[PDB]
Amino acid sequence: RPTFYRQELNKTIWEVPERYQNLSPVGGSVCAAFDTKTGLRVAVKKLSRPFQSIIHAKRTYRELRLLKHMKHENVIGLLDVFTPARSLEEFNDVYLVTHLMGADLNNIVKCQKLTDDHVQFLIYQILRGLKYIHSADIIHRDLKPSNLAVNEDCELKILDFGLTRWYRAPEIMLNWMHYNQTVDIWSVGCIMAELLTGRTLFPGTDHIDQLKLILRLVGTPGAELLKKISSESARNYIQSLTQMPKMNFANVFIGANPLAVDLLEKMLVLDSDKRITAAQALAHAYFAQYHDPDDEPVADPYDQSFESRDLLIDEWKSLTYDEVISFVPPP
Ligand SMILES: O=C(NCc1ccccn1)c1ccc(Oc2ccccc2)cc1
Ligand SMILES: CCCCCCCCO[C@H]1O[C@@H](CO)[C@@H](O)[C@H](O)[C@@H]1O
Repeated sequence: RPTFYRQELNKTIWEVPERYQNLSPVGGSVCAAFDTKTGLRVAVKKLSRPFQSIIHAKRTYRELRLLKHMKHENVIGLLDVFTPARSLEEFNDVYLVTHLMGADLNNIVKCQKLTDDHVQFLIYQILRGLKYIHSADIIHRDLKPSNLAVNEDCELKILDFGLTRWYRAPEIMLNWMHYNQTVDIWSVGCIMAELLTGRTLFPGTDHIDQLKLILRLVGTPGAELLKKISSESARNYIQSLTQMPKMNFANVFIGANPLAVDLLEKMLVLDSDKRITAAQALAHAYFAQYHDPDDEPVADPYDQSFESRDLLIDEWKSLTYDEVISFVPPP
């Protein structure tokens, strides 16, 4: 056990090892810090109320398990995980540490008007990280520019997976019974469109508005999609929405690389069964200059059987404690 010093960052008490100096809030709570062990800037996240409820306890365990499993260049991974506690009894706080990239994609789009090459590299990396995430049978579920950290060389890492409404898949704007991994592809589509235009694709004011804007672009469900709607009332709620014809993306994203438009058409399909997968997208001609089938790795099997179980708070906290102790830092 290293030396743990205390500090106060905005009404919040922070107890971390001495290797972590210069804590600075960046906004659980997160603080930027200097790792005197590597000389690099890191992001330290202190979970709020880790074990306040069963749901909170399970979520804490979930996040720790996820982060400990992710080992990919384009996915946030764990540099360290610690707790001031010295035993299971005092165990009450969880701190996670990872690379601090510099900025998020949201900030990059604000100022800089990205070139086609930029959007190729950026989207390529997101898909490369996604292929890895999806290979572990994990769904991000909330991909958006603020969840994408980028460094000075525009290298990217995906944050907060497996845990605005502008990038959410239409099926997840409805409580459609069990969605697949392509909900993440829909999000990538929305992100790509925005990196290309500099404008939000579907900037809905609220829930209803969001769906209306999506339908104006991709049109109302065709016959083939309708045939798969098991719910009768949901089937009418669809047709009750103004009939919208599918827009030709070429006429929407004027001046964009034709291959970019083609890819967007394959990601922004209303029917999730017809959406391009991450692996397929990586082989699309749009990424010819970045694609390397021998350098787009997949993950080791991820045991997530814990998701189906209902345990007591102390049980979830004990399991979380076990994961903290069993942690082996990167090379
Ligand atoms: O680089 C990040 N964002 C880009 C960024 C914003 C401001 C200054 C420097 N870098 C970042 C990394 C980790 C974060 O939270 C954590 C997630 C998992 C584990 C530990 C922290 C939050 C932001
Ligand atoms: C109705 C218009 C807005 C919602 C369109 C959602 C289209 C979803 O598309 C798909 O979703 C998956 C289930 O989640 C598939 O299994 C379904 O069969 C369906 O094809």
